[PDB]
Amino acid sequence: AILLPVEGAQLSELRQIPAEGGPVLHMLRLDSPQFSQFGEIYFSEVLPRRVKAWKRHSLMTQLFAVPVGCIHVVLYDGREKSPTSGRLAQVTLGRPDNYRLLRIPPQVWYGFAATGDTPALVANCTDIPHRQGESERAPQDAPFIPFSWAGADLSGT
Amino acid sequence: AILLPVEGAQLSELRQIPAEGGPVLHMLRLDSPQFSQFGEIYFSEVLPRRVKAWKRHSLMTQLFAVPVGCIHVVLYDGREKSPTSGRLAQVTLGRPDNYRLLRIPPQVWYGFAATGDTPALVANCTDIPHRQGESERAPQDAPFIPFSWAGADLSGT
Repeated sequence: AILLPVEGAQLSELRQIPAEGGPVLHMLRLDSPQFSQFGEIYFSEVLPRRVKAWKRHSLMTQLFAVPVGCIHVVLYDGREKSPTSGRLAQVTLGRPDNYRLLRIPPQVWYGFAATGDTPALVANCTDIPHRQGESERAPQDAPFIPFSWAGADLSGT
Repeated sequence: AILLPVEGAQLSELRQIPAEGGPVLHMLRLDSPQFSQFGEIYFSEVLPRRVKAWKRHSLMTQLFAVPVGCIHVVLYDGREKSPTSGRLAQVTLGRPDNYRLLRIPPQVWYGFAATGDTPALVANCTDIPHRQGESERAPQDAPFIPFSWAGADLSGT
């Protein structure tokens, strides 16, 4: 796994198995080094050039895969006691050259947007299920999160 | 959950949460009545009008969701001692009116194909991870499995 400029954030390879009719795309196994605990599996559709930002969880860890389309993810370390406090991590997720698993640790702000001209499908396998009050949001232009979505290049070009 | 003409095969509702940028699509939680055990989560892309058939597992149970596109699934009960031995179950999976979770029990043959003119993305959350020798295949035209994919209407119309 590749470490990112935000402490605890990791990027790992996901296998695409070629097959007639279309490929098989891995995500996570019980024995995967990246697997910890099963909480929930859900999907998030992101229409092209649309932004979903910003989110933060108190305890939950995210495991993102993007089997359809392409997204730009931005991570912001708001953890006061983190050795990478105040830093950003920017990652591109999607086929065919960026099909990886992104680990987002708790208390790290995240946002993402679909690039190009077709929708993205983000899959998330979380370690705990969704529960009221365990997560926090901020407007996508929150001035305390040092990244401008309005300024982002979502052309995918 | 809706029972199907093949014993043990079930169909359950999956929530689509509306949201700006695109909806959130549920699949499975730890407390879901349909959850048993976490083995693996993978995806299968099916190009339009393409068929992936036939498969059978000795112990494994399948939990299919189709968050992108649309597929036609056919189930065939080859279990000699099943009260629905020899029967077929046909199901349509996909948004927006057929976004459900399909449970395929072990030792039931399955096949599926993408309808329409855009690809499908099938998600599968299995109770055990993939392992050599635990599954079996048959050509998509196997004459012992009483369904003709060649004759199927995959227009999606």
